[PDB]
Amino acid sequence: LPSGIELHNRDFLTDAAHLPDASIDLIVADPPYGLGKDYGNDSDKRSGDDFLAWTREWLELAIPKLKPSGSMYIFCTWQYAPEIFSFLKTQLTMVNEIIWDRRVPSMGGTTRRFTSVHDNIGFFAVSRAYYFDLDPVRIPYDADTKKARSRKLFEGSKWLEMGYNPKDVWSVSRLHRQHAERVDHPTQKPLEIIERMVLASCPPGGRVLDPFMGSGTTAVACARQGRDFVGYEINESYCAIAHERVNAL
Amino acid sequence: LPSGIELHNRDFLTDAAHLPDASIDLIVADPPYGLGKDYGNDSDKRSGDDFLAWTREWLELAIPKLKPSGSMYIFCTWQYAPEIFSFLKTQLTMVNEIIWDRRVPSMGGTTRRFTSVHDNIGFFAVSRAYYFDLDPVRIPYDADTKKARSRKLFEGSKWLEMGYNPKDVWSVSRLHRQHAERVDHPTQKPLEIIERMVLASCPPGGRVLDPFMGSGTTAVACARQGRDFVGYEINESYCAIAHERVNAL
DNA sequence: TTGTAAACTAGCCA
DNA sequence: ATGGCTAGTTTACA
DNA sequence: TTGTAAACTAGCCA
DNA sequence: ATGGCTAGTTTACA
Ligand SMILES: Nc1ncnc2c1ncn2[C@@H]1O[C@H](C[C@@H](N)CC[C@H](N)C(=O)O)[C@@H](O)[C@H]1O
Ligand SMILES: Nc1ncnc2c1ncn2[C@@H]1O[C@H](C[C@@H](N)CC[C@H](N)C(=O)O)[C@@H](O)[C@H]1O
Repeated sequence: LPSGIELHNRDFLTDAAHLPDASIDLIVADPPYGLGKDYGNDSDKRSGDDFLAWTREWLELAIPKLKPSGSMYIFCTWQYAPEIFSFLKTQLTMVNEIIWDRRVPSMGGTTRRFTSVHDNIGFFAVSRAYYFDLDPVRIPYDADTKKARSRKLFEGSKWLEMGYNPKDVWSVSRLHRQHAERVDHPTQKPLEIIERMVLASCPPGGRVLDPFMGSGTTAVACARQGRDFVGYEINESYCAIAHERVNAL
Repeated sequence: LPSGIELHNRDFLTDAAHLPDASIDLIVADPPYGLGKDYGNDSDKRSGDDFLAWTREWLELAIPKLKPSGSMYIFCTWQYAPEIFSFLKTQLTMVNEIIWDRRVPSMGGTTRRFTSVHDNIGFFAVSRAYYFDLDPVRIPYDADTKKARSRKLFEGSKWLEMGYNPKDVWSVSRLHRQHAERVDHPTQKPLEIIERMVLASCPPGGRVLDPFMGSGTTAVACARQGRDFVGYEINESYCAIAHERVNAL
């Protein structure tokens, strides 16, 4: 693996003390949602107050590892987002709530509620002096859309010439099983949304921590974009896929 | 004023006793977000624990008006949604977190966070037997998309033939000032999303309560779909606009 | 054009 | 306090 | 084709 | 403690 890519097949809650405090620039956290998925383990088989008690345990181990300029993105479901975000507001300050629109809805067969098509991403910061660089994540227009948005009043603006803010709603399809990026992990996140978080909230060459890296999407996003990565995954098969993914760029 | 459609220029919190308990099928609440808007009053000038205390007060008066099959939609901002939704889960059951993608982002000039393009709507129910009808709110395909979505496995299914679930993310654009639906209210909500709430969670002939009706968007929806309405608005100017919007049907 | 899986069925009845 | 019936659920990748 | 407003700037300094 | 000044922010209505 490259220099700052550290892939650890260890339980994060047992091996976090090994990680030095105030040593991480960004935490990309995609922990189990509490939704009953199979990760080769029972991490997602926890529910209710037991899941919320576990979430706080790992968070109180990860927050100290954050530099005074560090930030943190946390994925969760709406079923536990209000409580998770309420706790993290007493430990950090919330900069954004990012809604990942997965375009493809969750299946099941219900007709008594609207279908799940969104995950909740909480953007928190340690202090008001958090590192945020928008320019590498600006989305530039194409020729046609730039012509449709340009006015004499807007001419010369950075949103029109360089690119606009991704906003707090990111419409990106989930990865199909046959998608080129897809690997053998049940909850693989698109590289597009993870790379955006690293390029905007981790200073170039800084260290990013994925307490639960799964298949190493945050590692790939840190290999390219030149950022340092520390990742923990209990599953060995997942840790393997992670290496292969970082050993193919 | 049509029958069943009831408009009041009063404070909801003081006139709550006038509303019989367990008499309302659906509460469509668009309360002040706590963002500093000017409705001719200072109701949106409350903040922090002052706003959440007032939110929990009106919610404690509005909840016992829901009959056992009742439901409630409440708009808010991500800055207070975790706290608001955490309190309501202690009183009611959360069925859904609907994200309104307003398509058009909020303005200001920031480059230190992602821009706001979404409001949070909470779908809470009093009990597990809440009324919910999806057929009136199913979105039928057009000739081109149904051709792209149709497979022999899906042929005959309600979603492909009748229409799909609108999902928990609603991409409806905010109303431009020059839009023909736009009236002189600072935060008018599109009738498309209010009618969806009324058609899915209120039976025809049922009663809808809007404690902060504003320009009367819910009054217009209840009138056009055969639902009874009760609304409150401290601003007489907005109350007037609410009258014209209903009487123009 | 088409097969097919993707973080988030549920209400009855027994 | 608990299963197992049912009708039932979208999009976009290859 | 073009003007224009829409629930959610932010740090600095005289 | 307080404006004011700055560089700065998108779509889709008409
Ligand atoms: N204590 C733990 N330490 C490290 N990893 C864990 C722990 N508990 C669960 N995990 C793993 O955390 C992962 C959570 C996943 N949602 C990560 C997905 C990852 N972002 C991906 O794109 O593949 C699962 O694969 C679990 O096996
Ligand atoms: N105690 C109160 N009682 C009744 N109305 C109030 C109260 N406080 C604030 N309001 C009004 O509630 C409204 C909140 C608005 N978001 C309503 C918008 C409304 N949904 C519309 O589509 O026009 C404002 O117009 C307030 O003037």
